[PDB]
Amino acid sequence: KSPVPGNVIGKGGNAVVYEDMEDTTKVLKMFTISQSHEEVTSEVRCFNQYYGSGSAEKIYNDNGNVIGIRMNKINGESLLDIPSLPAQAEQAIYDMFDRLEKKGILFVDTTETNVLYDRMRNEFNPIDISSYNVSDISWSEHQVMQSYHGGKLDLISVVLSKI
Amino acid sequence: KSPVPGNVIGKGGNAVVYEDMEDTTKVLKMFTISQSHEEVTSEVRCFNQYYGSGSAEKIYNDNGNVIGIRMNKINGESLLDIPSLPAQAEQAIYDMFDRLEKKGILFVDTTETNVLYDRMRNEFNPIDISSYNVSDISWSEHQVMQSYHGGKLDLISVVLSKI
Repeated sequence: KSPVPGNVIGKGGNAVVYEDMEDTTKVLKMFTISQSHEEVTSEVRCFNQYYGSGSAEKIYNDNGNVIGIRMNKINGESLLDIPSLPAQAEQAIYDMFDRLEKKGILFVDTTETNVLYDRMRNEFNPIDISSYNVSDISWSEHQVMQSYHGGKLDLISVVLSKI
Repeated sequence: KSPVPGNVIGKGGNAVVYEDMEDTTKVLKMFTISQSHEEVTSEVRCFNQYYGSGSAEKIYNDNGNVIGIRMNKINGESLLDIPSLPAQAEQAIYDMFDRLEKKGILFVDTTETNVLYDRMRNEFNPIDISSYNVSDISWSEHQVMQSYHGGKLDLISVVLSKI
């Protein structure tokens, strides 16, 4: 039943992403510490909403607790390592945001590190997808739109700088 | 009483880090979605354990839930943007790991983007500190040591490459 991790693909403050040795088209995001239900649910939801139903599923242990997420290995190379981009990439980045916005996702982590560019298909693929969330208690609409807009223009400006 | 965010300093899958306009020596890590008690507790613990008691405190809403963390603004420039390092930096990176290991922290996120280098003091300062954790729920000692070691050698090799 268990997941079978291969080499390390990525790292974050809460998980380590390994290859799935059982399936070359998937990766295993294994959490290093217990996550909230809302956060794990949202991560899966957002990923499936962007990449399609079946792109991410929770991984459970025998106790029925969530230990990670099995998700599609995303195509592309890290935008960090791509000093130069073709002109048609401008449209590609707008396309990415358009798609996220239709799904109602207000993409949070707009840093270059969190996006891959597939030069062969001219597409930008976000890696860790999460959304801003309005709560009468933490985030207001205004706060959210302001931060969302700032991040989007930022990532766009980064893309425009590489053309 | 509220936290007063300034400009954006950083972004992640679960939070946005803003300047604290009330205190130049602090930053506000505001979570975009609810976090588990263990994870937020572990984050504050690790941060205080590395940088000293009082380096990080939780920020609460009226419901008594945690909406973010107020923490010391760390000195240094992002290692990503530093193409070249002096020779004495080799010792500095080993110093960082020594210090984390004494405190019992098995630093997880060893990527360059998660570390700052203070060239003036020749020090490496980790940003998002979290530790591997052995659990009957998922991670074995062997799994943990193997991944911990890999990350450490990886970050070290990055540092050595810039010298």
